Amino acid sequence: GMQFHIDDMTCGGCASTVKKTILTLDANATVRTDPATRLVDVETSLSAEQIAAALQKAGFPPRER
Ligand SMILES: [Au+]
Repeated sequence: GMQFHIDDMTCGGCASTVKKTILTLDANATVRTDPATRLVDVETSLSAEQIAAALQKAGFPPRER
């Protein structure tokens, strides 16, 4: 259970693209996004660095929280 803040997750369709990116990397992951807090909560067997790397490549660099 890992959490990221994504400051760029504000535009139309951005939270969808975040979730879709993570589910494409790990189809068994659980992903919650909150537009009020720009927080993304992830349950996955991948590492936090693997998730962050994927988010970065997608244009949504996170900060782990
Ligand atoms: Au999910």
